Amino acid sequence: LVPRGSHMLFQNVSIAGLAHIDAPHTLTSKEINERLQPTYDRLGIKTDVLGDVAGIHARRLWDQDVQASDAATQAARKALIDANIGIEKIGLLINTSVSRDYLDPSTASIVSGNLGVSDHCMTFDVANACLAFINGMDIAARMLERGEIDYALVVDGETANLVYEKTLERMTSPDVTEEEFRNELAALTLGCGAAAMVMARSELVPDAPRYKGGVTRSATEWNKLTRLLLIEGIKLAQKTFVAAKQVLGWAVEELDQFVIHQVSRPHTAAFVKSFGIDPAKVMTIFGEHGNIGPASVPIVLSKLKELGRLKKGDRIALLGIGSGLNCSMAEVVW
Amino acid sequence: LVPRGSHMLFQNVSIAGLAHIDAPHTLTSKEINERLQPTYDRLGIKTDVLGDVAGIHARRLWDQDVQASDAATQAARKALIDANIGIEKIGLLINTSVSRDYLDPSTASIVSGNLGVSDHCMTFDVANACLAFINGMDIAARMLERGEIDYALVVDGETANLVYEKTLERMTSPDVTEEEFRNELAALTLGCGAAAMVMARSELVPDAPRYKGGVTRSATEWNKLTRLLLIEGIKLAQKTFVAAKQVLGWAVEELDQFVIHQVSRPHTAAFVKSFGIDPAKVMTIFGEHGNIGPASVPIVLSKLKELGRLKKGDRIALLGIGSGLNCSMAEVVW
Ligand SMILES: C/C=C/C/C=C/CCC(=O)[C@@H](O)CC(N)=O
Ligand SMILES: C/C=C/C/C=C/CCC(=O)[C@@H](O)CC(N)=O
Ligand SMILES: [Mn+2]
Ligand SMILES: [Mn+2]
Repeated sequence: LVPRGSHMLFQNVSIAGLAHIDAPHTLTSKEINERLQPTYDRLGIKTDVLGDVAGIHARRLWDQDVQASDAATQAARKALIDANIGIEKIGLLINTSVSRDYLDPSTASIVSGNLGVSDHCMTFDVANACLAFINGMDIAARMLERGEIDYALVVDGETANLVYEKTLERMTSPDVTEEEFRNELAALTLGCGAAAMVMARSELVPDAPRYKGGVTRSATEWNKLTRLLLIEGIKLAQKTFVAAKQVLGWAVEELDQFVIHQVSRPHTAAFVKSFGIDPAKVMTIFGEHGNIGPASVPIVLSKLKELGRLKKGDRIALLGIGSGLNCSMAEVVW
Repeated sequence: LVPRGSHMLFQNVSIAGLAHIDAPHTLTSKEINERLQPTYDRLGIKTDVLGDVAGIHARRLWDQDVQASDAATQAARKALIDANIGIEKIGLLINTSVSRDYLDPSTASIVSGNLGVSDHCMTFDVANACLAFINGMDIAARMLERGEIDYALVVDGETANLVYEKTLERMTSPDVTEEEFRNELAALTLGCGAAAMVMARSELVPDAPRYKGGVTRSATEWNKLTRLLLIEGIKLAQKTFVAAKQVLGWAVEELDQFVIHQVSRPHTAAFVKSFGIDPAKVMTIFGEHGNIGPASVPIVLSKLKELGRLKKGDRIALLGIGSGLNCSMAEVVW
C-alpha cells in the first residue's frame, strides 16, 4: 500500500545465458591517420585527435559484408548454448541495435527467422541510441515477471564498416572543411561486434544471475546534440544516480563492478572522477574495440563473465548516457 | 494457480486520449498515372494497377518537409488536449513509426523534447513494420499495470513524400524494367498522417475506454517477403484468431468493430471473407488515404471516435498482419 523503491524491482527475472562476438579485423588508428595525413596537413591541424583526444588505439571491424542481423544471429546462437536451451523455449526476441538491415521488416524478425523461432514468439526492434540493450532487457523483464513468457532473447549486432568507408572518403577529399572534418572524426571511434542475452523466469533457472531492473532519467531539452554534451551528460547521470539510490539503494562503494557504456577516454575519465568510482571496477574495451554502441554494455558484461571476473553475490551496475539525452542505470546480482 | 486466458489481460489500463492528423494534400491515382503513362505504354502493360488492382483512388501527403517527429508531435499535442492533461504527467513516450528522422537520436526523444517532457519520462522507439503501434500500446500497458507510471504517450508520424518523389523518378525513366516497375508500384499505395494516444491507469481515469491487451503470432520463416504473401498472411491470421479466442474469448460475431491495418482493397477483401467478418464493421480509409503504415490502426480508431461511432461497452478489435510475418490482435472496450 505504501510505495517503496524496492517494489518496482523485478523479483523473478534472471539471466540464463550471455554471449558476445568480437569482430575479427583490427584497424589501428595509426593506419587511419596515414590515410588522413594530407587533409590534416592541409587543414593546419597537428593533433592526433583519435589517438590523443579520443584515446582509441584501434577498433574492430568485420572481414566481410556482415549485416546486423547476421552478427546478432551468431551472438544469439552462442547465448542459447550458454543457457543450454533450444530456440523453441523463446517467447520473445528483441533486437536493440543501432545498425539495421532494412526499414522493413524489423531486424528482429530476420534474426528470429534465422534461428527458427516458433510461431508463438513475439518480435520487434527497440531503438534508443546506446542505451537500447538495457531498454530491451527491461521490456523483456516485464513480460517475464508477469508470466506472459518463460524465456526471452535480447540481441544486438553492430556494423560500422560502411560508416568507415563513407567517412574516410569525405575526410580525404581536397574539398573538405575543418568544421566538417571535425564532425566526421567522431565516426572513427565506432567499432563492430555483437551480443545476446537469454533472460528467463528465475524459478526455471535456479541460481542464475538476477536482473533487478533500474531507472531512467532524461534531458530531452538537449536532443539538439561537443564540450557542452559532457557537462549535460554528467548532470543527467548525477540525477539518475539519485533515482538509483531511491530505487535500488545504490551507493558507489557498494557496487562491485561498473559496466559503463563508453564514448571516449576523456568522457569516461570525467564520469568516473565526477562520481568517485574506483577505475579498477570499470572494465574498458574502447581503446582496442572502439564504441560498439548499444552492444557495448552486454559485451563488457560477457567479457567479465568469460574472464571468471564475477562471483555469486556480486552487485553489478549497468549504465550509460545516450543521445536524447537519456541515462539509464540497472543492477545485476551475479 | 491454474492459468486461464483472461489472467494475462490488463485490468487497470485505459485510453485517456486519442487524436489523429490527416495529412492535407490529396494526390489522386489518376494524376500519378498520367505521369507514369509512357513507362506503362513502353512496358506494354495496359492495366491501372493502382486504381484497379490495389483499389486506391487517392492518398494524402504533407504540403511541406514534415519530419516524422513533427507529425507525431502535432498528433501528441492533440491527444493531450483530448485527455485534458499536461505533458508533466507523462512518464513514458514511445514512438512507433516506420518513418524516422535520424538513426540517432531516437525519434521519441525528439518528440519528447518538442513537447517538453519532464526528466522522469522514459523514451524510446519501437520498430515493427505496421504492427508497432499495437506493440507500443502493449509495452506501455505493462508499465501502467505494474504502477511504474501513471500516464504514457504512444505516437506515430508517417511521411511518404520522399518515397513518392524517388519512386516516381525511377518509374518514369526510359531505362526501367517490368520486374522493377512492378516492385516500385506498391510504394505508391502508401500515405501520410499521424496518430497519438494517451494511455493511463484506469483508477486515474474512471470510465475511459479500457485496453485489455492481446495476442501475437509469427511466421518469421517468411521474413524473405506477392500472391504467396496473401495466403501465408491469412494462415498466420487464422492462427492468431485461435490465440485470441484462447485469451480474449473472441468470436467474430461478438465484436462490434474491426480496426484493421490495410494493405490493399483485395488484401482486405480476402481477410474479411476468409473470417466471415461483416464489412460494415470494418471502417476503411485506404482508398483515399492509402496505407499509413503503423499509424493506420490508431487513425481509424480515432476517426471512429470522432464520428461518434463508438458506445460504452463496444468491443473493438485492433488487428493487422505486418512484415516478418507477424500478426497481432488486441481488444479495446469502449
Ligand atoms: C559523458 C557523456 C556525454 C554524453 C555523450 C553522448 C554521446 C552518445 C553517442 O553519440 C554514442 O556513443 C552513443 C549514443 N548515441 O547514445
Ligand atoms: C493479407 C495480408 C498479407 C500480408 C502483407 C503484408 C504486407 C505488409 C506491408 O508491406 C505493409 O503494409 C505493412 C508492413 N510492412 O507491415
Ligand atoms: Mn581481417
Ligand atoms: Mn496542398
